[PDB]
Amino acid sequence: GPMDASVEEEGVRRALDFAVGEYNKASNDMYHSRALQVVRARKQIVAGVNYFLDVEVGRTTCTKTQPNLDNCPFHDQPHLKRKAFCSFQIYAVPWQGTMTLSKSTCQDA
Amino acid sequence: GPMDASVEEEGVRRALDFAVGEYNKASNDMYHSRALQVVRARKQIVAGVNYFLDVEVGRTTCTKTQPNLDNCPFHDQPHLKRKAFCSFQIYAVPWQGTMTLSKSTCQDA
Repeated sequence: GPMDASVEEEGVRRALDFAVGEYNKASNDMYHSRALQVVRARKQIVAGVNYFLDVEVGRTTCTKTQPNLDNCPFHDQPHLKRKAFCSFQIYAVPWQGTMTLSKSTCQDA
Repeated sequence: GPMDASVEEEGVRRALDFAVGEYNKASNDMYHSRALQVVRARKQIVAGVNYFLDVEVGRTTCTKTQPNLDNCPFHDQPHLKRKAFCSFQIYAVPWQGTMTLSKSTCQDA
């Protein structure tokens, strides 16, 4: 994984100032806090794949608690059916075999 | 930016099943929802740099609302001083000039 990097390095210093900026902004403290000591600084290049999916999604008549969900019929009754257009952004790191849902938003159709 | 990708492609299908999985888990709905139609599927390789910073952070006597904060003296009074060891993880995409704080946790020292 990650490897040691000098704090003198512009990237490491920029990231430190930034993190301490965010820590400060998120705090409920009226006092400014700042670094006493940097105990360790490491860094790692990462590549990944973003998928950007525009998908219409529809409500089915199966409950989440039952078998064979992936070709289950959509509701057709007046106040039961629901359809939305969703935008999903998925960040995959394939050597790791992981996926994260970075972004998710829908509008009723 | 991103480029069109067939839904037949194992990566695109895996990401779709995953997103719809998450959408379902996050919902308050007892019914299963599923894709009616995939309107678009695009994908983009991204590289970035994670910085992993272990930093002791100390409370200063300046307020957030005043000048010259970065060599301001630490509190020394009994119930005013505070010190913590923090772990920050910063995700940088340097062509874009952005940084995000992916992870942030501290323990009082």
